[PDB]
Amino acid sequence: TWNFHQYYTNRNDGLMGKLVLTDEEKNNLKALRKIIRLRTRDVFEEAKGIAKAVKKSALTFEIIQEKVSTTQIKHLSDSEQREVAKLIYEMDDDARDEFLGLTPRFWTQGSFQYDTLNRPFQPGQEMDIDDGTYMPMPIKIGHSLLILLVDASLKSLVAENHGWKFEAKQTCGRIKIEAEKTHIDVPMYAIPKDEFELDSENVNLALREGDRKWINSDPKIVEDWFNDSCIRIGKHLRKVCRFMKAWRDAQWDVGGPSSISLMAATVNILDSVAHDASDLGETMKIIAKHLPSEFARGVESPDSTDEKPLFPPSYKHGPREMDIMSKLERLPEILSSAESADSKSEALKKINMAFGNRVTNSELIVLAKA
Ligand SMILES: Nc1nc2c(ncn2[C@@H]2O[C@H](COP(=O)(O)CP(=O)(O)OP(=O)(O)O)[C@@H](O)[C@H]2O)c(=O)[nH]1
Ligand SMILES: [Mg+2]
Ligand SMILES: [Mg+2]
Repeated sequence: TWNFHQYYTNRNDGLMGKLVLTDEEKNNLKALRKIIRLRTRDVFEEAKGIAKAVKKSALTFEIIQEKVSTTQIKHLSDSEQREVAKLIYEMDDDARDEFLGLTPRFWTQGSFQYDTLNRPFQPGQEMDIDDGTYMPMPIKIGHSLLILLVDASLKSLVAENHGWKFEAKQTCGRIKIEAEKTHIDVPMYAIPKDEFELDSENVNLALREGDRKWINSDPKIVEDWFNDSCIRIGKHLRKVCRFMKAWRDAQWDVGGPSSISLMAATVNILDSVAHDASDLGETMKIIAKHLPSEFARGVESPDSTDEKPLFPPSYKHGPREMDIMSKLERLPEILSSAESADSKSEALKKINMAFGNRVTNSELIVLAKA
């Protein structure tokens, strides 16, 4: 019988050592994020610079379009630029006044915010940094204008860098850097101006496509929920969540259960089942043992304003969810097979069936005390 605690927790050779980013990479992501923010604010200042000229005197739509064609907004399509000119020109004094006082704000969400960002494993997998852009508006400024300006910022940054690519997503604009295994998501929110924690009921997420242009979604709910869960459960929650995410990354090159569903399920389990934090191999064994049941009945979002769960119950499972249940069902067998191995190296080889050949030091495993 073996102990796998150091295998998990060692900050040099252990799984944690392989998953956590170095201060360098962390700073490279903060640098990329700062770049995106600076560009967004500059593009907004240029558009506001145009609109102030519109307010200061009647400017034909051609002139307004000539001014747009000289700003960073020139990195949009000709039709898109024309659209920006239209929306700026068709603004009534009121909306224009609310636009001239709009300075965008920024707040990061996701793994980079609550410290669960793993180093990617398989090719195609990249570091995900989600930096949300917030728009202090009353209650309103054009949804199309805002989306177009943030798109103009991102594309203006892509036009300055070899290897960068722009991708349009439903909830966000994205800048992809394949060569550096990195991508930055920029979701956009509308928030009450005067108020600007903050009343969730008014934090609206912008949608790119569909009949619905906005939907009430506050990321501070998930961030606070997970932080609270971390305080309540302990320091090991973040670790085992990192381990579960690494397992997901090792079993699927692309796809698998969402990180947030693994997080919610892991939290539920560590909230309802007794475990020992001084031994994360035992804890991981218990978690693996209880996860299939948690996913089978469905995983409800820690956000009650979500109509749909993070993972649906079994009677709705299709090929995808049945595949996820197959691997979730396969994990405990792997941890048990590794637990009862004949040698250190055999146990390593067996547990690396679950986390991949990332930990190579078999000396991190030890014989369990009596
Ligand atoms: N209320 C909800 N918010 C969500 C949901 N899915 C994602 N999000 C929000 O998007 C944020 C980031 O989403 P991601 O897909 O990148 C999950 P996360 O970054 O934590 O994991 P990794 O990026 O894979 O390391 C997350 O913190 C949430 O605030 C959801 O189903 N419900
Ligand atoms: Mg993220
Ligand atoms: Mg993302």
